[PDB]
Amino acid sequence: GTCALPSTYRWSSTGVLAQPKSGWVALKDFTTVTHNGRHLVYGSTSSGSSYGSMVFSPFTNWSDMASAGQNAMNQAAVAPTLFYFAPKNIWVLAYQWGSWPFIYRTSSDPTDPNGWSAPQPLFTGSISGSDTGPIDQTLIADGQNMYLFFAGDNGKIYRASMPIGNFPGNFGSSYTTIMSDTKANLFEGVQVYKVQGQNQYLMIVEAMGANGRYFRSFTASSLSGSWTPQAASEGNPFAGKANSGATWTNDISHGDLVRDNPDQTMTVDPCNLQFLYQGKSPNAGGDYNSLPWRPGVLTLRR
Ligand SMILES: O[C@@H]1[C@@H](O)[C@H](O[C@@H]2CO[C@@H](O[C@@H]3CO[C@@H](O)[C@H](O)[C@H]3O)[C@H](O)[C@H]2O)OC[C@H]1O
Ligand SMILES: [Ca+2]
Ligand SMILES: [Cl-]
Repeated sequence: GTCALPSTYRWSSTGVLAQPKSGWVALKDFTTVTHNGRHLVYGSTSSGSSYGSMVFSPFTNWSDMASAGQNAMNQAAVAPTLFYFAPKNIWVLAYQWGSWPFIYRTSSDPTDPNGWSAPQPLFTGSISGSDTGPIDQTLIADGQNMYLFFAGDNGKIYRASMPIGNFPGNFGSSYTTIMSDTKANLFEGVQVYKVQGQNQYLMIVEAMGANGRYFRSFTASSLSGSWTPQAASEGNPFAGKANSGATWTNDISHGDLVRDNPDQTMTVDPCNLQFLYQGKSPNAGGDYNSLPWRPGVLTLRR
C-alpha cells in the first residue's frame, strides 16, 4: 500500500537521455508530468550566450527521450514549473526572467510550446545579499493554500502563500525567509512535494559540494511548518555523486521528481520515486553558462 521515504537514499541511473538540438549547448532545469500516459518535459535551454526554454514532444519511455522532438518556446520561460491547476481546469507554466522576477502563463494544451497565454506577474519582491535575485521558483498547494518557494544563490530559502481561491494570481512583493545557511548548503534548484500516503512534505535543495552539485532533503508535516534535515550532507545526500549510481556525471543538478499526478499538489509516490535531473561530463569546464548539461533519470532502489 503505502511506502515511507528512506533515511538513506540509493539510486540507479540512466545514461545521458538526450542531446540538445542544433544551436543549443545544454538542456536544463527540467519540470515534468505524465500527460495522457506520456512524459511531458519542459526545460531551460542554453546557446551559451543566453537561456531559453523548450518542451520535448511527448514520449512514453525515458529510453525514447533521445528521439523526441525538441520544440523551442518563442518566448523564454527559464527554469519552468509545469502543473495542472484542477480548481480552474487550467495548466500553469511558471518561470523566471521577463517583466517581473517570477512570471506565469496558462494553457489548455501544455504540449504546445507556443499555446501559452500572455505572461502575468507571479512575484514582484526583492531579496538582499543575492547576485541573482529570486531564482528557481516552485509552486505547491495543499487543500487550502497555494505556496511559492524560491532560492537566491545565497544560502536562503524563501516562501510566500495565498489562499488557493486567489490562484492563479500574483503573490506580490511579500515573502518569508524560512531557511538560512551557507551559500554552498542552500544554493538553488529548490523543489517541494507531497509524499503520497504520508502526512509529510519533501523539500530538496541543490547544494554545491566538494565533488559536484548535489541535493539535500528536508521534511515537514505542513507546508507552512518547519523543515527538518533528512538526507542533508554530501556524504549522505538526497541525490549526489555519493549515491546516484551515475557514471557519466559527478553532478546531480536542477530537475524534478517524476510526478504521475500532474496537479498542483506536486504529489510523489515514495514506492516508485524517480528523479529527472541535469548532469554533465566531469571533464567539461569553462564558463558556467556554456556547460553541456544533459537530462538523466534516477530510480530509487528499494
Ligand atoms: O547569466 C546569469 C547566470 O549566470 C546566473 O546563473 C547562476 C550563475 O552562477 C551559478 O553558480 C556558479 C556555478 O559555478 C561556481 O563556481 C560559482 O561559484 C557559482 O556562483 C548558478 O548555478 C547559476 O544559477 O543567474 C543570473 C543570470 O543573469
Ligand atoms: Ca525548478
Ligand atoms: Cl508564507
